[PDB]
Amino acid sequence: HHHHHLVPRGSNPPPPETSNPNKPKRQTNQLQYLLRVVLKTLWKHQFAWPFQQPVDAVKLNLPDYYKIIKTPMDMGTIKKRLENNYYWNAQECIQDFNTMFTNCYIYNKPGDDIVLMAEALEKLFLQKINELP
Ligand SMILES: CCN1C(=O)c2cccc3c(NS(=O)(=O)c4ccccc4)ccc1c23
Repeated sequence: HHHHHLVPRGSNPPPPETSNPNKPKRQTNQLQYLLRVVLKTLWKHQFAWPFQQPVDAVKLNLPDYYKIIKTPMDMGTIKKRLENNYYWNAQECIQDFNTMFTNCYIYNKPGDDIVLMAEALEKLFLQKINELP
């Protein structure tokens, strides 16, 4: 038989939502600090670029990524969410950050460049987090 299964093709899931009209939302002073200060200084770090958008498993040759990561999260998502006032409180935002890092530590091994980048960003996340309103 001449059906060799070269289609159908792989793909990336839909990225996380950055808007939801029926979700409860607020601006709080903690959440403004998260956008204005915390997110805007991890974002500038030179180890932040792999985290600035969702994992494109196809362009990046990580075809197991989404077999392994079932709750993906990334700083580009977190940034749009904040820009859209998507969170009800700071806990929800922070919990998105923990997820992004946790995912990184789950998919990869200690010593990997990407783990070094995440740890650097985490260490720093935590510092900026301590000085919250
Ligand atoms: C941060 C999310 N992420 C990974 O967990 C991961 C593992 C392996 C490669 C890459 C990756 N590929 S990359 O070419 O941009 C890159 C590879 C190694 C080190 C730094 C980036 C981007 C984002 C992630 C990974």
